[PDB]
Parts: sequence; C-alpha cells; structure tokens
Amino acid sequence: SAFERVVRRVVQELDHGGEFIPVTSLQSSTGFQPYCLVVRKPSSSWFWKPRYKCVNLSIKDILEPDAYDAMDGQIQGSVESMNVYSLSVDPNTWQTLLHERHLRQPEHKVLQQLRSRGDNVYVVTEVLQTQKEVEVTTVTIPSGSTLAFRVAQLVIDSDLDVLLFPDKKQRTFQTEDFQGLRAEVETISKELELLDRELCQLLLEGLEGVLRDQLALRALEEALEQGQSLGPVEPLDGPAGAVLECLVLSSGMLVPELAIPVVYLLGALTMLSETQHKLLAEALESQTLLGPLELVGSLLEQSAPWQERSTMSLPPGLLGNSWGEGAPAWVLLDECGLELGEDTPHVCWEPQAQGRMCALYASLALLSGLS
Repeated sequence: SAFERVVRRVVQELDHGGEFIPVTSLQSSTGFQPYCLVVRKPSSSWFWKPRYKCVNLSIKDILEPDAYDAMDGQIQGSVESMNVYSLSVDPNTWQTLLHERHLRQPEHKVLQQLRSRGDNVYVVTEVLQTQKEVEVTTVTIPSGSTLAFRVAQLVIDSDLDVLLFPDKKQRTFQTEDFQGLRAEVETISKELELLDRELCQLLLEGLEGVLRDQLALRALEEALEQGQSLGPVEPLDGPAGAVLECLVLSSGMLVPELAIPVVYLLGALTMLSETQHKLLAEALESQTLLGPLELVGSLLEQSAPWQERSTMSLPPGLLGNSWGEGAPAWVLLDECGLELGEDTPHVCWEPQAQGRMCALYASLALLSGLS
C-alpha cells in the first residue's frame, strides 16, 4: 500500500546510494534485519533483478559456533516529517569473524535443497530502520521498520567468503540496451503465437483472473518455479489451474519450450505491483493493451541510456490515451515510480524505476501479442 511510495521517496532523494535495494512488502519488511540471509532465484532476463526473498533464519546457526555487534550510528535524519536510522557492520569484524569460525560442514537441511535448486544466497550487511513510529495519511508503521538494505553474496562449495563486490558470474554453487530489449522481447513473443489460438484466448482469460489475485499468482509460482521436477505438476484450483490446464496435455506433462515464456512473464509480473496487476486485467478485458504499450516503448527509447536523470518530452494525450490524474497510464507510471504533473515538463525520469519499467513494457508487449 502506502508503504511502497514512502520507500520510493526514501531512495529517490538518496539516488540509490550503495545499491540500497528497497523493501517490497510489509509482511517481509520485518524479516530484513542484519545477518539475515536471503535467497535469489536463478538469473532471469538481463533487464530486471528478481526480488530477494527471505528464508527466515540467521547465520550464527550456520557456522560451527552458535554466537559481535552492529556498528550503529549514521543518523540520516528525515527526508522531505519522518526520521530514519541505519545499522552497519564494519568489514573489520567480517574478516575477524570469518577467521574465528569455520564453515559448519555438517549442514545440508536447506543447503542441499538450495544446491539442488541452484539458487544464489546473499547475506544482509546493512539495514535501514526507523527510530520512530510514524503514522501518516491511516497506517500503523511501527518503530524499527526496515525500508532498505544492502547484500553481500557468499558461495559454499569447499570454502566460504563474502562478496561485497557482487559479481554477476559467480553463483553460490557450481546483451544490448533498448534495441536489445526489442530483440529479446520479440524473440520470446514470436514463440507464443505457436499454439492454436483457442488455447491462447483461454490462457489470457485465466491470466486476467490471476492478475486480480496475488495469492493465485504465488501458488502458481510455487508449483513450477525452480523445481521443474520430472513429474507432472499437480494442477491447482481457480484461474491458476485454468492456466496450468492450458500448459499441459491430457496426461498432465509440461513442455519446457512452452514453460520458459510463462516463467519469464511470471518474473515480469512478480516485479510489478498489485495495482498494476489489476490495471492489466482491466486493459485485457477492455482490449486497451496497446496504448500504454507504444507509450512505454517510446519513453524507454528516449530514456536511453537508463540510470541517468533526463527529462522526457513525449506527451501521452497527443498519442491517444486519456490523461488526467486517475487515468490508467498515469497511475501505471506512478506505480512504476515516475513523477507526473499537469503541464510541462509532464515527466521526471529517475534511474530507480529501471527494472520495473522494463517488466511493464515486457508484460504489455506480451499481452498485445495474444490480443
């Protein structure tokens, strides 16, 4: 809800200082304290970093000793009636702790499951909390609420080490820009008007229902995420199974050639917000899935390269969508994180909305293909 916007204004004025990955949900904002290992799903497309999910466990139970302190301070005041706090840990206690305690080699309860799935594992090295209980237009945001954080990956196959320099190549276990976005999306999309249209339409309606329900999305996600077991996945009820019944045959077996595009968009949809899910279902039911499509495409074309503040020009009303605070494209952009206005310049472009925006474009480009 509102909890999203505030974190935006937190990192908005901070200009992504030290890749302070923002928190996504409130039920998972309580789990992001120091020394909290997170897991990250296998690397998706090169244009969005999949959300860091928590496993709800610490690291003192992960080495041989089951035991340090957080080098607090760093008062970062308010950002405008809301003061913020942070907790850190100096590298000097990282190397000394790594040398004082050695890997608890007898540990395969989650470790075997992780190395089987092939995920990446990161450790929280810095946290952003509050020393105030802020309530503003109402919600009840408690003291100590975590808004952002920083990670350091580690790898475990023979030894252990921290990766304050996050290399994309190295995993825990063992190409272009907007023009590339065009090519990649096109190559993926062309592999979908492959099956017979009747099934395509059935999938679209199933998705429409799924978008209105986050829980259905999550359930479908768990059934086939990084398991992809040899056995046919058991269908689930509701529109999620209406999607899964579209993705299998009479026996129930799945085909990776059709699966890969589905998980891709799933990642594209997990990056997006709940309200954006609802708006897409409305745009599918109203067949207005092309207006915002061309808009976002031309905006991303004029915003190259990304990660650099540059005001954009193109007006959306001139293109064809209805404008005015409340319009679908307006609220869509605001949910992605772009500041809109009524007169010129009608847009400010920020680097932090990089990942989500590409996914928004990707979702649009895929839905228009089946309509």
